Amino acid sequence: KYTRGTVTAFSPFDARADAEALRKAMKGMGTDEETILKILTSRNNAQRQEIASAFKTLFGRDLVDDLKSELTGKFETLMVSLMRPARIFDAHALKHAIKGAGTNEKVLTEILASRTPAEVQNIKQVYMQEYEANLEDKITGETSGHFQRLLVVLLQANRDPDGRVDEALVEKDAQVLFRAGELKWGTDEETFITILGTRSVSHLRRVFDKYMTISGFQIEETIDRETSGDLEKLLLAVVKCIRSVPAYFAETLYYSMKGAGTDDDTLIRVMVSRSEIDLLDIRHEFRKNFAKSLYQMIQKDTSGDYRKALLLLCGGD
Ligand SMILES: [Zn+2]
Ligand SMILES: [Zn+2]
Repeated sequence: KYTRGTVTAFSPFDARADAEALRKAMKGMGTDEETILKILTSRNNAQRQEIASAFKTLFGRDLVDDLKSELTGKFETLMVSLMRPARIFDAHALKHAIKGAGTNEKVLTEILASRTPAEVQNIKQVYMQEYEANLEDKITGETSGHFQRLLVVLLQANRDPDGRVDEALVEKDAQVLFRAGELKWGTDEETFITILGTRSVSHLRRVFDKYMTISGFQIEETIDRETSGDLEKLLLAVVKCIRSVPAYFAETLYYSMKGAGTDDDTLIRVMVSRSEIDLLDIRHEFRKNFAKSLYQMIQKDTSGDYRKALLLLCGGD
């Protein structure tokens, strides 16, 4: 339900003033990252668009082009993302994820498993308007099997809305799932895809709790964390998001920095795409579910301008 983001409109807003600052910072002989990141992070997406607008109206130049022309590395990637209109992010994220050789079966999961129905019907529309193609097809072209079917079920954005309680059905679903969730999720997929894919959230939250009574343990148990295939990966992403989306992203952020190296891509995708929706909740979850500070982690795992930004989007100290 209701959640807080980390980025909220800036006041007193002045696109033009902001536009010249960025220009001044980028123009001339040197590049003043400090100012740029202090501006893009404290200004929300709807404001970066206006800033971008003023920027051109005053200089005949293209703000985003100009940013890509002066910035580099991750700080560049971060900065350019926070600028990407909030309306095409997923569509664009999805395009560069199904484009060319090698398919990001993970970005497809994250997005299609976390976005809302309104948000998804939007993705589909954007993808056509901007790229002039069909997300479904472009999806069914790089996907196959039950994985694809589940991916497609989600794409429809027709999950059953929340409502009264059908105790009968909750027992039915729990059981039905359980059997197939003991067969290592390989026997009769069509049916658990239907249940996990379309039932209301309030309903599934409930099937989860009963299935806990039928098997003696949670459902995320049956599915191997890292191992398994894209389906299990998606089955697991669906369940996580039904329970608590913020919990889902805090876990994704956790694994993004834990271990060998750091999956900066995801870190950048998560931190941005959530900045104005639930990042402030994700932050609270992280701690509660990991006995560790999300901020301090980003703090101790990155550096430079790249870091200064992130830590702000993270909510500062
Ligand atoms: Zn691109
Ligand atoms: Zn708390």
